[PDB]
Amino acid sequence: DIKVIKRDGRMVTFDSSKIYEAILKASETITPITPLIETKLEGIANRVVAEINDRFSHNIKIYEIQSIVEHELLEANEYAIAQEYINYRTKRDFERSQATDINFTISDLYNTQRDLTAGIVGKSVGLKMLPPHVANAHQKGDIHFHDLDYSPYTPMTNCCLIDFKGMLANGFKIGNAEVESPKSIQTATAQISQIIANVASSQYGGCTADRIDEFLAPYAELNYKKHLADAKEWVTEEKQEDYARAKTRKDIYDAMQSLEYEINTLFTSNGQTPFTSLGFGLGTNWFEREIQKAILQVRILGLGSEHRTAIFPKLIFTLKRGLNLEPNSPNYDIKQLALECATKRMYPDVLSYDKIIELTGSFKAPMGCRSFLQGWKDENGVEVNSGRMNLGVVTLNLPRIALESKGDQDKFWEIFEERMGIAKDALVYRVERVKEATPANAPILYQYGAFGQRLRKCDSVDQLFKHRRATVSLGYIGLYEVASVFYGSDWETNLEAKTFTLNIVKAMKNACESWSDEYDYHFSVYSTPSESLTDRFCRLDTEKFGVVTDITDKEYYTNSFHYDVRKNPTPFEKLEFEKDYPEAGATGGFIHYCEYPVLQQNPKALEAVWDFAYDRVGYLGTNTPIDKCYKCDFEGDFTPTERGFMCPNCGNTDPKTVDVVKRTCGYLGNPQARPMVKGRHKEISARVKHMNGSTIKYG
Amino acid sequence: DIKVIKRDGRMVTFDSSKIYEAILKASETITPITPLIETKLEGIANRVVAEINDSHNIKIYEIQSIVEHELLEANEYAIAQEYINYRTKRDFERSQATDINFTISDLYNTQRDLTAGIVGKSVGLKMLPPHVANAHQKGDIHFHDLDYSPYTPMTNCCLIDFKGMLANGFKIGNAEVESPKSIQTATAQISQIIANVASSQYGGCTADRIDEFLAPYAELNYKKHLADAKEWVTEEKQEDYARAKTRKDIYDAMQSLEYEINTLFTSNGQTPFTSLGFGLGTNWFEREIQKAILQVRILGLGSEHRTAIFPKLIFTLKRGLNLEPNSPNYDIKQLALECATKRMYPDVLSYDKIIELTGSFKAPMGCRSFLQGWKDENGVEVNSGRMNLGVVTLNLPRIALESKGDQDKFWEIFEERMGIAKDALVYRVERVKEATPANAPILYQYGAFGQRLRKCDSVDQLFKHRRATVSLGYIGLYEVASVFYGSDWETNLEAKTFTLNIVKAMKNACESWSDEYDYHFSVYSTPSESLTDRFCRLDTEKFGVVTDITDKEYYTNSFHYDVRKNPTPFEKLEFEKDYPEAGATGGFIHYCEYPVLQQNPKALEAVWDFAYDRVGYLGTNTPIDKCYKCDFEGDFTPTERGFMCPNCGNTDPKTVDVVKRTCGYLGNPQARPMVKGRHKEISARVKHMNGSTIKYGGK
Ligand SMILES: Nc1ncnc2c1ncn2[C@@H]1O[C@H](COP(=O)(O)OP(=O)(O)OP(=O)(O)O)[C@@H](O)[C@H]1O
Ligand SMILES: Nc1ncnc2c1ncn2[C@@H]1O[C@H](COP(=O)(O)OP(=O)(O)OP(=O)(O)O)[C@@H](O)[C@H]1O
Ligand SMILES: Nc1ncnc2c1ncn2[C@@H]1O[C@H](COP(=O)(O)OP(=O)(O)OP(=O)(O)O)[C@@H](O)[C@H]1O
Ligand SMILES: Nc1ncnc2c1ncn2[C@@H]1O[C@H](COP(=O)(O)OP(=O)(O)OP(=O)(O)O)[C@@H](O)[C@H]1O
Ligand SMILES: Cc1cn([C@H]2C[C@H](O)[C@@H](COP(=O)(O)OP(=O)(O)OP(=O)(O)O)O2)c(=O)[nH]c1=O
Ligand SMILES: Cc1cn([C@H]2C[C@H](O)[C@@H](COP(=O)(O)OP(=O)(O)OP(=O)(O)O)O2)c(=O)[nH]c1=O
Ligand SMILES: [Mg+2]
Ligand SMILES: [Mg+2]
Ligand SMILES: [Mg+2]
Ligand SMILES: [Mg+2]
Ligand SMILES: [Zn+2]
Repeated sequence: DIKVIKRDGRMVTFDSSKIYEAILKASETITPITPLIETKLEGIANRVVAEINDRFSHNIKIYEIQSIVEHELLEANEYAIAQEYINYRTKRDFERSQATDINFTISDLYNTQRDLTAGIVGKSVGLKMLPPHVANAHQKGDIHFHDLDYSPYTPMTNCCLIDFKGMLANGFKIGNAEVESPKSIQTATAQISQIIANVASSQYGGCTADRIDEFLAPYAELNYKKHLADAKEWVTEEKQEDYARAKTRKDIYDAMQSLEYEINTLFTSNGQTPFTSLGFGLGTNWFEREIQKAILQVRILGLGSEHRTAIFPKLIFTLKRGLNLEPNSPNYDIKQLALECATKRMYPDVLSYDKIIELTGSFKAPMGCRSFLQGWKDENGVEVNSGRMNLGVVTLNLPRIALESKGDQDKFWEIFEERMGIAKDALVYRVERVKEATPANAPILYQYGAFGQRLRKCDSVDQLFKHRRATVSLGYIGLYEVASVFYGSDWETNLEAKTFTLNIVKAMKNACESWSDEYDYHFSVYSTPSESLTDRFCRLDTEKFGVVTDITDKEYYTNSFHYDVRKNPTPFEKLEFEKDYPEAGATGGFIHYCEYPVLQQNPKALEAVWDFAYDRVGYLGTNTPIDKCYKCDFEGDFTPTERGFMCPNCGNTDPKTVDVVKRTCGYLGNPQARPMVKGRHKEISARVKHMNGSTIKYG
Repeated sequence: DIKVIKRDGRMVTFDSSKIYEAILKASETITPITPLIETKLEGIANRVVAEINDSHNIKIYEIQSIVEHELLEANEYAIAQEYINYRTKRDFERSQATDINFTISDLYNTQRDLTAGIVGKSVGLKMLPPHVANAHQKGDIHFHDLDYSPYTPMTNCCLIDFKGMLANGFKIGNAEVESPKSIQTATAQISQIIANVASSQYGGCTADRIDEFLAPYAELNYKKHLADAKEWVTEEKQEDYARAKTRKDIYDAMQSLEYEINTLFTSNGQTPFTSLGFGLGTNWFEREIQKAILQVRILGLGSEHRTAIFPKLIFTLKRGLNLEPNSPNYDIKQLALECATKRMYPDVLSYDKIIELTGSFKAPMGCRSFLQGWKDENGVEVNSGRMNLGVVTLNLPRIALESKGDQDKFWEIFEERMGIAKDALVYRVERVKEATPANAPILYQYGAFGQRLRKCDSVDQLFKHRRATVSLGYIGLYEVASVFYGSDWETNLEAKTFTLNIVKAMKNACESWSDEYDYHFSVYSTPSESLTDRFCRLDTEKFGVVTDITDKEYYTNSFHYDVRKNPTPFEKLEFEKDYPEAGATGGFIHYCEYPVLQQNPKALEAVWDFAYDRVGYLGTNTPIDKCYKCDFEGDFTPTERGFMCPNCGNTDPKTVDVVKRTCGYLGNPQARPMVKGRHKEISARVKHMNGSTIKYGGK
């Protein structure tokens, strides 16, 4: 009946076990278990709760709780405990409040240090600006806020899928100069790259060009018409048209080449390359087919004189039955080319047109690392898919919720509901803070139709995202460790644990549905990728809960809901087992990786896996061993070590001569020039092949 | 011969006047000036110096203690305690510079650029040697761009060896790319190269003789077109066709470059300063490239044909090539003249005058920073591939005010400040030498500075033997001349001898320093980035209003003629030709304002020809403003903080186009309004040839 107000302000519940555990840790800090002490501590714990429910009756602040516990335990003739209690209190408070911009950092790039310092000062200011309880929980790692380096210090926006059709149809303004529709395809891709540059400068997330072929076809047609007019002017009467064709094809290639190099040599205010993506696969006429062929060709040819594989843009390849799925369909050549590209380089992904439409709500290329949106017919009734955004994400700790329960389901749900309360508060604060961005502040995104509509300076920014137009995502991770700590390491054979995971995901989805219906903004459960947050998550978890079996001894946390990477099942059963996790209602973001051996000579196996996977689950990623050592000339996979990689034959590790690329985030990266955290390193080292076969290509 | 160590590190000579002045000033704040009181203070100061002379190397804290004790013995409390409190107030303000600075329309990327700048400035001020730090903060000198340096070992500007990169290939981001095969790829490579260079140096960037090194790639493109037309067109017009096609291609390539400069936004968020130099076209391809660049500049940017504020265009005039009407390049100069009267750019550079002034001809880097003739160990002259290392500006007008109309003490204090500046230069170059090539591999170990280095080797080997340069700046020759020899000193000859003596002493000091430290130090005329604002504000606060010195709330830039009176351009040039030839060689430019020169560029041609033999660098300031609401061309009336059309009055940047030359690069005030230290000087700029400044009214 009584309720407790907290240092933060959350009307948390009241219990008697937590105080006991607190005194036990306090006593163990210096004194050993000492069964006498261990047993006597129950006595003064019960004395403390007796004091609180006899003296106070309704609303207790933390202040009096602290005073009562110290006053009562002092008389236990146990000064070696009270002093340590106050010691821990003061040391924490000092360490928590010693998080100001006075932080000292007294072989890397130059702009990266400046942006690192800017991010540090932004983090300090933001943590000083956040609401109390959410900030406290983030500091203890109960929930992981996202991108403190940019938000909420500034009204940033996470990731938006640009509407290039509106740009290239109506024109826009960049820097000092406005632009009119392009008159060719080379200029078209050039200004597409420029828009990518400016948008990525004015945000902190992804940049996805959806259905590039469909909106790039008319400009290729314009180029072909111009070339045909020139041919009529000069070329002979017998073979004009062919000329155009051939020349047009070359132009297409040229244009795409520019793109493949323009956004590869592009660094924002952050020294890190912005995360981008391209999508294609809905081509009917000749021009779209040629543009897809050109994109795949420039990808497979590689970059540089050393034929090094490319990292960006992210490439997807939508697959639609009756268009590019079967040998009879008039696109099998495009699928063959894309499949060869897949077996040679770790790209592209696939989009199951029919099943993604059925499950997600419509057909929308993965905006950013993995966040899919939701269908949204507009005011006029026409569905709009280009111009949406994502106001933010934030990870909510599942495994700590599980492991704090200590083998009880009933406690799990109440801690879950409380966390969700904190997550709701954080979500509301983030969207409200974003809602305070003047359009004139960043005209590239608002004032000139980046999000699909053009708004005057005097207008506000709510009109762009209201009525479930924008999305805010809430995130989860660890499903496997939750199920393992609750039902044992090997739980996939049984069904009760799987129903447990399905039920908890369903509860999350229902909570997001209620929130979305209440606040009018769309809220979706979203499988947050582990770029480097998994290392901080694991480190805080092992600092708080020690070392436990199979949950933390791996120094990393299994991303989202994927199978345990230590296990090696066939891909078929992997998709069969995972097909229901996002189907149940977790469609916010998903990515299924099936591990291969080197199939450059046998990409037919990859083809079979992709086909079978059409009806099971939409997204699909491929991990083929494609690294290479330039000095000794070797291709295949590299044996991981302790804090890097090395080629099994020699051992050269200098990135100047060895190209290794691993699917570290949802987007792959180079673990040689940008040494990531220890956790991702260990997790990559643990990944186990998922299809038996040869790996080494040429020693 | 008594030595006193100053507060920080200076061993300045001792005097008794400053002691009186200090006591008099300490009396002024409360006690009003009266002959009795000032005579009392003089007696006290005489007592103080008597006590001082009552072993010869005294500290400063001792002097402060002495003055406190004697002022107390003078049986007056107000002045002494006020002096002490002024000392505490200043010291608290001297220490108030800490990251804690709270900065709690301003586009997203900026705010963090500004915060990083303030943090770097605070760290650098706390880092650099003490005495020059005090000199800088007190306004004695100005250290340039304290935000970027010496927090990071940056560099000012350079002539990137575009020839070396485009010949032997280079690595950018993740791709090691070899030489191009077409002019479009060549200019795309140039744009990417400069974009990635600008993220590794604070100051400007430039490329010289662009056509001269771009000719072979134009030839390659023409060869490819001819080969492809060998079988695809009739035998008679084949060659002709190629020509036409190649011409258009060249235009296209250059077009791309222009826009690819406008869309550059580094971590600073302000477009990097960038200059292009050409004019040595001999064969057909270089002529075509020059024509293309001039055409793409006159045609403007965007559908609104708004002028390009960037990049800088420098056109070199050579006798016997593009000067006489019979010369083989007069049409190129006609296009250049039309471009110069329709838009601000380009500027000029006489071959003979420049090669005589600074050894060997080379386009300036940055705003106006020039170089000196250099030869390497192999006796081969090279200009592209050498770099600057930043400037620090002196303050002549402060010295003039401190002289109190006395010539003899002026040179003593000037020598003192000169030594301070030497210490500053030495520290800056030493700090730069502490960098490592791996910091910015593009800028150092991939040809951007000429020689290609290795990781294991340092960078000093790229700077010794007077290859790099460390320029030292000056400002306000007119200010000191006006303070000394009256306001109207132009007709007088003695004052001219005096100011040229200042420049000569500066040159001699620079020459001695260069001979000693093995790095080419040079005199320099500082571009008014922000120096006018800060210098004028500090001088007005300290020395108060002075007629024709600070009442204009602006400081005359370098040696330039007075901006408040209008002589004929020919006589301006004949008066100004003495300054750079006398030794002011490190950087210069001669502004020459004209009315609307449309429908008659003959006056512009005449002044250019007249300025060939006299000076090296000259710029034109014809009014080019335009307003779109009422369709007006001409000039805009300055106002308290901006500009507007004299007919209607609209002033927003979205519909007006006002451009006025500041610090070399044009810049548009409506986009980014400069501080009110320059805006009061551009308003004070007076047309320098009679004629209408309007071109067309609207309604
Ligand atoms: N559920 C609970 N209700 C009330 N008091 C509790 C509960 N759990 C622990 N306590 C008591 O709260 C005391 C305060 O812990 P602490 O000093 O961290 O304060 P706090 O308000 O919890 O601050 P924080 O949120 O930063 O942890 C503990 O020493 C313990 O005795
Ligand atoms: N060595 C120790 N380790 C853990 N806790 C200790 C130790 N020594 C004393 N303590 C006390 O036990 C408390 C346990 O931490 P905490 O504040 O998180 O607990 P709680 O308040 O019950 O948790 P919550 O804040 O989530 O309600 C410390 O805040 C401190 O008061
Ligand atoms: N030329 C001089 N030589 C010696 N003492 C001087 C001279 N000029 C002024 N002083 C005395 O030095 C005293 C100390 O001045 P102040 O408190 O500014 O210290 P400082 O060493 O000059 O520091 P800073 O260099 O930062 O101004 C003055 O009050 C004045 O009496
Ligand atoms: N109102 C006032 N204005 C100026 N100086 C004052 C005032 N009141 C007291 N003073 C004293 O007079 C000093 C004059 O400035 P400062 O100390 O820089 O003189 P200085 O030592 O002669 O110059 P420098 O440090 O450049 O050699 C102040 O630092 C302070 O000690
Ligand atoms: C090269 C380039 C062009 N543009 C813009 C400028 C124009 O508004 C626009 C259309 O450019 P283009 O398609 O080049 O059109 P154009 O009018 O020059 O005609 P042509 O077909 O003869 O070339 O693209 C950019 O915005 N950025 C760039 O980098
Ligand atoms: C388009 C582009 C190319 N490049 C580089 C890649 C290559 O190393 C180099 C030459 O490009 P290209 O001359 O286009 O090379 P290519 O092999 O495609 O030949 P062709 O044009 O005859 O089909 O330019 C950049 O560095 N940046 C760019 O934006
Ligand atoms: Mg607590
Ligand atoms: Mg090519
Ligand atoms: Mg002083
Ligand atoms: Mg064009
Ligand atoms: Zn090897």
